[PDB]
Amino acid sequence: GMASVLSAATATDQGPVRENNQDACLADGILYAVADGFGARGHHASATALKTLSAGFAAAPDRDGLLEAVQQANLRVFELLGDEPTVSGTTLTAVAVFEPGQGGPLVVNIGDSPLYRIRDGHMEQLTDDHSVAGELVRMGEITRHEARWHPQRHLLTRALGIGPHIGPDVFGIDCGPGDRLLISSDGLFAAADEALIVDAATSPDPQVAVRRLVEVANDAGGSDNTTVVVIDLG
Ligand SMILES: [Cl-]
Ligand SMILES: [Mg+2]
Ligand SMILES: [Mg+2]
Ligand SMILES: [Mg+2]
Ligand SMILES: [Mg+2]
Ligand SMILES: [Mn+2]
Repeated sequence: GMASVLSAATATDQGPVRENNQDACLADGILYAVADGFGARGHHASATALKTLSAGFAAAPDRDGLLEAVQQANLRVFELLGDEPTVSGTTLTAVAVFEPGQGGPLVVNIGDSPLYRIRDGHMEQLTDDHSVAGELVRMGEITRHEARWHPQRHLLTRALGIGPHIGPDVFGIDCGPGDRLLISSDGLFAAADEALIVDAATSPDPQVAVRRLVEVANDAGGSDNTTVVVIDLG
């Protein structure tokens, strides 16, 4: 029989516009994550968040430990960056592909770096975006497609590292053998045709998929950093 995780891949692309790649990603064991930093020290925010997340999860690799690790990541980023004259911080979306005995696969997310499930050729977003546009989706006022073009898409309503308390979303992931999970920064959906994103995201080899995903985003203009983590489930 097959393992729960068959394989995983990551890619990140600065793009031709941004002067820094302030995204970060993690793929290690059953833990996968993307962090999209913002502000003058957004690179520091996303890298520190993932370093802290990784260490905390390793110390306690269960649901409560993951949640604790996210809390510790928040506090560490805020302790390091909170006295700056402008605000820097990061999104964080973390997936732990737990076995059923540990409650099954789990997502913890803050900000707007979505988790998607790819199943039978369809790609759908499982997480809510904590942005002005994303809150309008959560309120049932606009569609996710509409949110891509909303003029305040870029303004976050929740972020890691900006204050001492955070309330991430936490939920099980309804997935199973043959599904693919994708974690992405918001750069992926900045501009490109959705069909071509899906074409890339369904590439059978996950290492091809991640390269094609960031190429699609770059070819469309590369206005933002794009980072993707693909996980194939068995
Ligand atoms: Cl480029
Ligand atoms: Mg450049
Ligand atoms: Mg960013
Ligand atoms: Mg953004
Ligand atoms: Mg964006
Ligand atoms: Mn971004």
